[PDB]
Amino acid sequence: PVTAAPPLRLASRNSVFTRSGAGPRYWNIYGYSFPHNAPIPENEWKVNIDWLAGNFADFGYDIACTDGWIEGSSRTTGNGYITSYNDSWQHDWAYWANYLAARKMKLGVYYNPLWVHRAAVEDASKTVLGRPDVKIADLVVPGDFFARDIGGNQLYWLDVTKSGAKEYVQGYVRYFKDLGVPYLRIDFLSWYEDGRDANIGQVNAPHGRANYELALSWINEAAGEDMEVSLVMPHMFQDGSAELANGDLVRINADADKGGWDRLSGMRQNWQDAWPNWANPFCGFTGWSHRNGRGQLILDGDFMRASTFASDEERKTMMNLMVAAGSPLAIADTYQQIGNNAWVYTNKEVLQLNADGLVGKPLYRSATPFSKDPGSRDTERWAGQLPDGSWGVALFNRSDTETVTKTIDFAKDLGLATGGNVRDLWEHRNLGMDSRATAALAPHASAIFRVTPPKMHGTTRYPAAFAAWGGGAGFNYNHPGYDGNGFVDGLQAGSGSADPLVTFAVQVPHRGSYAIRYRYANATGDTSTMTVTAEKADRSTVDGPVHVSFPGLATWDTWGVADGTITLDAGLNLVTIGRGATDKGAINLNWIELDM
Ligand SMILES: OC[C@H]1O[C@H](OC[C@H]2O[C@@H](O)[C@H](O)[C@@H](O)[C@@H]2O)[C@H](O)[C@@H](O)[C@@H]1O
Ligand SMILES: OC[C@H]1O[C@H](OC[C@H]2O[C@@H](O)[C@H](O)[C@@H](O)[C@@H]2O)[C@H](O)[C@@H](O)[C@@H]1O
Repeated sequence: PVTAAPPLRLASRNSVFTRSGAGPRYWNIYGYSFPHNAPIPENEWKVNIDWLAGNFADFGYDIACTDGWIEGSSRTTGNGYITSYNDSWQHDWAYWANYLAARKMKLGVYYNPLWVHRAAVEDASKTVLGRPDVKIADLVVPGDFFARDIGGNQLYWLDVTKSGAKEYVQGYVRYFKDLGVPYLRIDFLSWYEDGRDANIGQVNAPHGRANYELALSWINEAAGEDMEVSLVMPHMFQDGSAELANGDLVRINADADKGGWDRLSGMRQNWQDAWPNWANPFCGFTGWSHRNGRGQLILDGDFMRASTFASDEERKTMMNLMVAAGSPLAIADTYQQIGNNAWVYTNKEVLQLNADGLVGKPLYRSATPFSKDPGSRDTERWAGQLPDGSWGVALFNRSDTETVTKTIDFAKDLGLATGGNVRDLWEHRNLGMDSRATAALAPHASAIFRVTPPKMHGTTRYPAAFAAWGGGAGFNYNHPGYDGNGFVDGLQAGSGSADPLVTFAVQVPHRGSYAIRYRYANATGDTSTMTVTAEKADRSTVDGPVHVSFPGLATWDTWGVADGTITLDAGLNLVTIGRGATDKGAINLNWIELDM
């Protein structure tokens, strides 16, 4: 029988955004501003919005998002917050957020709330929201300009040790949130933190890790559950600990830039310790995939520039990758650039993967961090499970010259007992019941499938090696007997202040008590326990926390199945199993099953 338990110690922001599914669908001005190297004129912003309203908003791309080139946004409120995107604009943020509302859309904003504009500093009448004693001028160290060393002289970096700083930062984050912004894209924090860039040299004065982590905590608290926090230049120190604790999205690649295959799949394949750890998103998504999933981070592959690619097969591959990784789907094509490529973004079955909350992982091959061993995960084969137990499976051929067969076996790789019905989502074709998904792919081509296991008597298996991992839980395959490619270890007592855990998203037809099974190993020499909960996306408890018991077994190569019962509500539940301070021993976890 199960006993009551205290809650697990978390190390992630664990917001409704990361719990509820994949990244958002949006449009960004980068397609105009990057090639023009200039801020988007207000009229071009308007024409793009109107085009989105008529052509893509109906496919869920209902955020229009500003980007950089913000040095020329100098007008501020009485408390130093920018009133518009650029000083050339006739209308303020409120006007645009409502013009967007009139078209069933929302405003996305690119800004860093640690920027303090020079013009605000130079107007001594401006003061910190709620702190009339602190002039905006009192928030900065003279000379401490963003990008100082490369000519920057319009934006200061905030000195977070100055009185009024917290109120300034938090007021800036709520300023946008209150305006109706569901998405804040925060860039340049690595330049803030250590004043350097591996692709340039010194850029400005360093501010240090402690200040960086404090600033993030302020942003997190200020954004709350209402506004999604995208971190665009994360240094990802300590396996991304500060970013995981305080953000929803992290960029995992160098900028889209001129786009095309080389940005998507080239440049360099190796890891480096500096922003960006990996240059291309195939490597970046694969490399940071251990940090993805419900309640952890959403990985951000940046912007899709469809007409920068060389073929329609490349365009499909671009989209398939973002979808497979659970990334935001961010269109950067303007109304002038889209040409005949709208179809890339609006395949309903492919979009349905993102809607249902697909967050795939590359096929794990070993426990070694991908940063140390590129053989440890397969950048070209991806799979993830939807809450209802169906799957998204994606296969890629990154060869420039050879046609290559890729396969995911449902028993050997995914760890299922049942096979599944397979639908090719670009062919829009049912392939029937099968034991694998496979494609002979031309160079740069891909395939993506919905795989739907049959459910004899409702039984649904969720393999742990494709679930979400936190607090030191991770993949291994170093004791035989597991179903699939491996299992989850690190569910043991540890140094850190976070508890190791695995989270599964599960979808059930009705409220009730459900039979749950746990395939595990435990050769600690004694019974082990784990804390199990069910929760709503908003974190509300549906069941537990309770200690579940796992009988000791002869060896680590021995597997067994513990039985339990769990109360789940209709629809989406997050079932999280982990090792708290009060739990005993350790387990390795292969899968859970629910009879629904
Ligand atoms: O005004 C800020 C900044 O805008 C432009 O850069 C925007 C890009 O910055 C990268 O760091 C980021 O990864 C990309 O997603 C952004 O689009 C501009 O080029 C730069 O000079 C400005 O300072
Ligand atoms: O604690 C459960 C754990 O037990 C066994 O591993 C013991 C330790 O092995 C070390 O090499 C490793 O670095 C430590 O983290 C382990 O605690 C077992 O082999 C492993 O599979 C189990 O998870």
